[PDB]
Amino acid sequence: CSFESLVDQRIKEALSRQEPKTISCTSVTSSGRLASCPAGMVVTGCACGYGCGSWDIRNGNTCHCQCSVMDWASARCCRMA
Amino acid sequence: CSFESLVDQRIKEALSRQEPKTISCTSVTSSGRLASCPAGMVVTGCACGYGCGSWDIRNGNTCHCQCSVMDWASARCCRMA
Amino acid sequence: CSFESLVDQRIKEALSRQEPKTISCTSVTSSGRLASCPAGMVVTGCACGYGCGSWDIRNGNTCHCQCSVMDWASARCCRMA
Ligand SMILES: [Pt+2]
Ligand SMILES: [Pt+2]
Ligand SMILES: [Pt+2]
Repeated sequence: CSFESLVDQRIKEALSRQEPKTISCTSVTSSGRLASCPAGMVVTGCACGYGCGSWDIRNGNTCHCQCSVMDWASARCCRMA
Repeated sequence: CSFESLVDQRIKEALSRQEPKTISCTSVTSSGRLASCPAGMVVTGCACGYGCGSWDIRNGNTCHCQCSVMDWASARCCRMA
Repeated sequence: CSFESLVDQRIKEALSRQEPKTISCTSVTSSGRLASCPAGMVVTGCACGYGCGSWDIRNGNTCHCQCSVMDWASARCCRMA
């Protein structure tokens, strides 16, 4: 019983039924030193062959993987789904 | 002043009342070569003993450290909160 | 066409016009064995020199590369933008 009230509980309806956003991650492995995430995704980490924990991210999407010898690199990607 | 408008001033009032969620991360550390984020959390990266930077993710939430010898693993775990 | 609806045709259509939230990430690199994210960011992982997979995160913001000889260290940092 009130005009500006109906409008509010009306919102606490839709507001309370939009399902909320969440993180989804996936991995991309590639041969060599470079492994890139798809556009629309951030790189949160890199893994690397030869037990190589030295890596660096290039163009904000690619895992450069940086030791004497490198079979494969890998890029963890995340984003809001 | 217009039958709509007042409505938008109502949405765009107590909508600025919404408290935006933020990333919250945490680590999980286990002996051997596996470490899992509790479900509801994604895995963003892994760490391994023996300076082992070769890992891979198994079953969407599990850090698998993968060098020959291996004593602990940690998963880095993030969630919206 | 009916006057509970006139309302949500604004609600469920300023939600879509809103400001959809997004992840951003970035690396911080420092000589030594430590590296720190700025405030407002979660650490999603670390890199190390001499190829370390072994690292841990302290005080919620500091990559501690934890091998023995240690060049440099890296943190990966993320926030909602
Ligand atoms: Pt994607
Ligand atoms: Pt959790
Ligand atoms: Pt920042």
